[PDB]
Amino acid sequence: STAGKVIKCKAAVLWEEKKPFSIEEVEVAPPKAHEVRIKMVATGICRSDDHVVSGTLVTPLPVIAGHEAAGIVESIGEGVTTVRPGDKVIPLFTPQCGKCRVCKHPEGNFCLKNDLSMPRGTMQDGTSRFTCRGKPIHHFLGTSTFSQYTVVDEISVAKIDAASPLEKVCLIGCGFSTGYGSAVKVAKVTQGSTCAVFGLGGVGLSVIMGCKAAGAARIIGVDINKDKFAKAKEVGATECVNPQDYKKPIQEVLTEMSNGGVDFSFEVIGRLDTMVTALSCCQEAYGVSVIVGVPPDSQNLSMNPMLLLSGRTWKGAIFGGFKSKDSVPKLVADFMAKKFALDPLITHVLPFEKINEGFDLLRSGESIRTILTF
Amino acid sequence: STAGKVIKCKAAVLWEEKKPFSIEEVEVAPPKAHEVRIKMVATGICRSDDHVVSGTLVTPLPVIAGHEAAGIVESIGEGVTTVRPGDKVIPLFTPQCGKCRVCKHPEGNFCLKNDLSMPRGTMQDGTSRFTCRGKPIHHFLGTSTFSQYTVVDEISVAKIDAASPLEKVCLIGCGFSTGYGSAVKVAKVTQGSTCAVFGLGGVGLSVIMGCKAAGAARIIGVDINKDKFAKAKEVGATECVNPQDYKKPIQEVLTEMSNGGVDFSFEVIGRLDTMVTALSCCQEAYGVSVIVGVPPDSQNLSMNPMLLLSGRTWKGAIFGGFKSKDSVPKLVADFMAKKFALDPLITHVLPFEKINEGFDLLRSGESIRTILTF
Ligand SMILES: NC(=O)c1ccc[n+]([C@@H]2O[C@H](COP(=O)([O-])OP(=O)([O-])OC[C@H]3O[C@@H](n4cnc5c(N)[nH+]cnc54)[C@H](O)[C@@H]3O)[C@@H](O)[C@H]2O)c1
Ligand SMILES: NC(=O)c1ccc[n+]([C@@H]2O[C@H](COP(=O)([O-])OP(=O)([O-])OC[C@H]3O[C@@H](n4cnc5c(N)[nH+]cnc54)[C@H](O)[C@@H]3O)[C@@H](O)[C@H]2O)c1
Ligand SMILES: [Zn+2]
Ligand SMILES: [Zn+2]
Ligand SMILES: [Zn+2]
Ligand SMILES: [Zn+2]
Repeated sequence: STAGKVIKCKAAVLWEEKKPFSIEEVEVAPPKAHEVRIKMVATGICRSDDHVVSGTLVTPLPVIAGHEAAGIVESIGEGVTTVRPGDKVIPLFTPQCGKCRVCKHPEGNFCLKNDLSMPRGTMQDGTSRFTCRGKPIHHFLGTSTFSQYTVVDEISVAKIDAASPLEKVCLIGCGFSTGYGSAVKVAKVTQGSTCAVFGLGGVGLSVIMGCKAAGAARIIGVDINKDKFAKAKEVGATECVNPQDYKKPIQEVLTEMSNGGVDFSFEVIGRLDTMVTALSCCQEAYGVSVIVGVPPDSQNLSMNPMLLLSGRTWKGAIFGGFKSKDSVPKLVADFMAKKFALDPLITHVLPFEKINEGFDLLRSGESIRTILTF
Repeated sequence: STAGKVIKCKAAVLWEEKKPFSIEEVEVAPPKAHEVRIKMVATGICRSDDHVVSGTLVTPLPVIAGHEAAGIVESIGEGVTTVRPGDKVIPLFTPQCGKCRVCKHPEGNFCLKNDLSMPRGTMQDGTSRFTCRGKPIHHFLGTSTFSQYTVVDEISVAKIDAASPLEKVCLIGCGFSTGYGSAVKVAKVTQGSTCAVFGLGGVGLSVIMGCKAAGAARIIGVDINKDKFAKAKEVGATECVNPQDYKKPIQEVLTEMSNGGVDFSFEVIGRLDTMVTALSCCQEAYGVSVIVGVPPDSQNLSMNPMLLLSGRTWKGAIFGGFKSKDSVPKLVADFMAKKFALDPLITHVLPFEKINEGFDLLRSGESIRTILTF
C-alpha cells in the first residue's frame, strides 16, 4: 500500500551536537534504482551512535543516526535482486559492493563504498531520501536506522533467516559481530592464549565471547567501571582489573600478570592512551593488539616505534573484519543454531520513542545494549 | 697457542660518540663456561653500527661495535656443545637461548636474552672480556665483531658450513637475513602483490630480493639518493621513485601508482616520518607495513589510528623474524645451494684497518656493504 509513495513516519533527528534526539515526523522517499526501503523492527544503541552526538565521530548534521538494526523490506527499487518485500534484513553499515579491490581481496572487508572514512551522510548517489520540516536530513553510514523507515543502497543490506528474532539479531548489525570477529577473524586468538580486553561494553563483551570461543586460557577484562566486571566474567573473563586500583600503569600490571605480556590485546573503548597501553601490554616479540574503539576525530596518538620493532603486530578493523553481506546471514544462522548468545549483551529494552532514555542509560554506565522496538 | 690465555690483538674501539674508531691493541680474555672465542675473518658495516657512533642507538661506551660477521672458533669454554675449535661460525646479535617463552613460541625470535632492548654491553654474566689501555671495554649486542678476536655466549653463535666463503656469508649475520626475512617471513609477501621498499641500502636491497623471491609483481623502491636506483632494479625493483622529485607527499604518489595503496610496504631507513608514510601508502583495508629501520633513541612518532582501524596491519621485527641459531646455518646452506645472491650487496672490500674509510663510504651514500677483512 506504500510502494512508490513517500512515507511520513517518526524518526529520531539529531539537529545539533550534544543535544537530545528529536522524535518527529520525517518524509522518506521511495527507493530509487538498486535501493531498498525497510520498515525497522529493532535497533540497538551503539557507542558509535553516541559518538555522533558528542562530535567524537564527525558526520554531517542534521542526521538520522543508527546503524545496528533489523527490519522488514517494505519495497525495492528497480533492479534489486538480493532482497524482496517482506524479507527480514539487517542494514550493513559497512557495505559489500562485491566489485572493488577490497571486496575481491580474501581478507579485506572495508569496502571502498563505505561512508565511514570521509563521511558525506548520503546515499551512494550523493543525495538524501529524508526530509524533515521541509529540510533535507543526512544519512549515517548508509543505514540511518533511528527511523520507522529507512532507505539503503542494495550493497548495504543483507537478507536474513525469515524466522529470525529481530529484537536479538539487530546486534549482529554492529556490536556482536564487531567484537566476536575482532577476536576470531582479525586477531585469530589461539587455544591456550592469554587475552586482555580493554573496555567491557557490548563490543568488549563480544570480544570476550570470541576469545572464549577460540579457546583462550586467560581473558583479562580491563575497565574503569567495576560494575562491568560481573557480566564480563559471565561471558568468559577469567579475571578483571580496574586501572584506577593500581599505582603502576596498567600495561605494567598486565605484563606482570601475564609473565611478560599477553598474546592478544584489544582496545574496545576509543581512547588514544588505551590504544598505546593495549599495544604495550602484548608480548614484545610475538604479541598482537587490535584497535576496535573509534578514536576522537582527527586526533593523533604518540608512540615509540620500538614497540613494533621488537616483533609486535598492531592492527585495527571495522565490523570485526567480516565481509558484511556474506557474513551477516551466516552469523544469524549460527545464532539460530545456538552457536553464540546475544542475551548477555541486552540489559535494557525500550520503545523507540524512549531513545533519549536509552542514551542516558549508556552515558550513565548502567547499560550494555538497550534495544529499541518500533 | 692461545687456548686458556689472554689474547692481545687489534680492535676498533669507539671511545665516545661522533668520533672515528680507534684501531689499537686490546686484551681478549679466554672464554668462561658456555662461551666461545672467535677469530674474525670478515665483518660488514651495517648502518646500525653507525647509529652507535651518531648516538641514534644508545649502548654503553666505550665499545667494540660490529655485529654482522663471520669467523673461526679459536677456543670454547667448559660446557660448550654446539661449536668446536676450527668451526666456521656467525655471531648472532639476536641470541637463541631455546628456553625463554619467545624461543619456544613458533613465531617469536626476539629472545629475552638479547642486549638490544636495554643494552648492558656485557656478556650474559654481566662482565666484559675486553680491556684496552687498562680500561674495561663494552660488548655490543653480545657480538663485538670489529676485533680480530671476540668472545660470545654460546646462545649467540651458530656453526655454519665448513666450506662457507666467510667474506660473503658474514652478511647473513645481519643485513641480508634481516631484509630477506622481513619480506618472506614477517610480511609474508604474496605472489602477484605490489610492494614498496623505503630505503635502498643493504637491508632494503635484501627486502627487494625477498619480495622478488616471494613472487611480487611490482616492487617500488623509494630513496632520496637516486644513485641507489640502478642496483635496486638489478635485484628486482620494477620502478624507483625519489620523494624529492614530487610536489605531493610520496604516500599520495605511491597510493596513486598502486591504484589505491600497496599490498606490502617496508620502512628500511630509520626515520619516524618514513615509518608513518610507509604505513599510509599500504592499502587501508588489507595492507601490511613492516618497520625494519632502527628509530632514533627515545623519540615517538605521531599517527592517526584511523590508519589502523580501516584494516591495516603494522608490525616490526629484528633480524627478519628469524630464530637466529636455527636459521643462520640454513641460510648459509641455501646460499651455498645458489638459492639467493650476496654479491649484489657488496660494493667495497677493505682491510679491517680501513674501518673509518668504510664508514665514510656509507655516510657519503657511496657504498651498500663494505666488507672488512682481517
Ligand atoms: N571498529 C568497529 O567497527 C566498531 C564497532 C562498534 C563499536 N566501535 C567502537 O568501540 C568502542 C566501544 O563501543 P561499545 O562497547 O558500544 O561502548 P561502551 O559500551 O561505551 O563501552 C566502553 C567501555 O569502556 C570503558 N572505559 C572508558 N574509559 C576507559 C578507560 N580509560 N579504561 C578502561 N575502560 C574504559 C567504559 O567504562 C565502558 O564499559 C566505541 O569507541 C565504539 O565507537 C567500533
Ligand atoms: N630490524 C633489524 O634487525 C635491522 C637490521 C639491520 C639494519 N636495521 C636498520 O635498517 C636501516 C637500514 O640499514 P642499512 O640498509 O644498513 O642502511 P643504509 O645503507 O644507510 O640505507 C638507508 C637508505 O635510506 C635512504 N634514505 C635516507 N633517508 C631517506 C628518506 N627520507 N627517504 C627515503 N630514503 C631515505 C638512504 O639514501 C639509504 O640508501 C637502519 O636504520 C638500520 O639501523 C635494522
Ligand atoms: Zn566493495
Ligand atoms: Zn556500532
Ligand atoms: Zn630465548
Ligand atoms: Zn645490522
